Amino acid sequence: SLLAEFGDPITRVENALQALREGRGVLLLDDEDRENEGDIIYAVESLTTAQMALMIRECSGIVCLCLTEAQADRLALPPTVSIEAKHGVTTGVSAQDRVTTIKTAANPQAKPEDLARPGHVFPLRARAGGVLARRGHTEGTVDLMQMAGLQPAGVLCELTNPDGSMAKTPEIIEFGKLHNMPVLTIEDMVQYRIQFDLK
Amino acid sequence: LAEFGDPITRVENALQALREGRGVLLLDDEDRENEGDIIYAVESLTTAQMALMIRECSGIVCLCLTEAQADRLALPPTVSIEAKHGVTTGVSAQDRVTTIKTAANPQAKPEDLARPGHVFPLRARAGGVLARRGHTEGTVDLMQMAGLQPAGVLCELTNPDGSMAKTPEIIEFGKLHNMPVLTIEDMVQYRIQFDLK
Repeated sequence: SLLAEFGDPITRVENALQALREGRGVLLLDDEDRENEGDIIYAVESLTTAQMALMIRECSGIVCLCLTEAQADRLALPPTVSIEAKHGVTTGVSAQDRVTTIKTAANPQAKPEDLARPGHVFPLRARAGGVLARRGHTEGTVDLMQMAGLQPAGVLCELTNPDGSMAKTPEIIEFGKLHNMPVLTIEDMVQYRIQFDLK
Repeated sequence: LAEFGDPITRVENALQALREGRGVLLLDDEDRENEGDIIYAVESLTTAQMALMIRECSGIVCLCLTEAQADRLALPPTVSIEAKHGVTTGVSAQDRVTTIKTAANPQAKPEDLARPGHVFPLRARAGGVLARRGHTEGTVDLMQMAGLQPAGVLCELTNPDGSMAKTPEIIEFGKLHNMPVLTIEDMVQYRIQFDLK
């Protein structure tokens, strides 16, 4: 309903995947309900300091790194977890330092000793099966990267209005227009995967 | 930094701002490379103050507690907490304030909080900055020195480009927002001048 003007569910997914392939962000909701809160999602593959600075300044600041089970295992993460790059940072909290931690953690060549614990980035493991197993934003983030053909890691953070209230669907739509970020839902992603990923 | 006064004045002005319900900015010492934090008293914390921290700071807002209060909450001797009641998704400015008030309540019980959550509590060492020169200790000490509920919130100030605000930029922010700036060293010197028998 509230998103129909922006394409049917599969079209909304396709537009989001293309934005990610072009290095741009997307906005993710559970479904079309007017009371949902939403997250900015960026691909790790193309993540820049400027994107992270925007995410921190527009969102809750509790930036989460969504990883596959295999990648989290590579880092020896437990099966709140927080991480910092051991090298290449100063105090860890700046936009640039968080990007360094994120790239270090998501690198398929990473070793546990590349990271210190605790830190300022919060990694989360996506369940096997993605949104077809668990309709979480962690699964949504990793699935979008895989569906787009990108490094299977993304960052997410909750969009927060300047007055401190959380952006709901109507305010998410307006942010997506202001920043040219496609809006899609987990429900849309399920519909896409049921159509294209099943025998 | 001396635009904020001599070191004793810097402490007195910070204490008075907190008594008035306003925030302050804290650095380790006068060195130009230090990065600074906004501090607010829990006793007077508002949604608008929390909203400012989320807009201006890292967003990883920490709640600094006494050892006694952390023991009352059964916190471990990253920890995150959420109010069990009175919140929705926990992340809005209002919900974080609810969690903070619930956690800092002198009559709190462990089950008043869920874990994990969106507020990050830290235990101040007994003795405050005279035992450990951390910003957690600085926060709790300021509240005690000001005669307030001994709990405060802390978050690292950013610059508009996403870098962290260092001393020169902290000084300019304090002027713009009428927030006193002080250092841990200022606090140590003050407490040794005035807090010892």
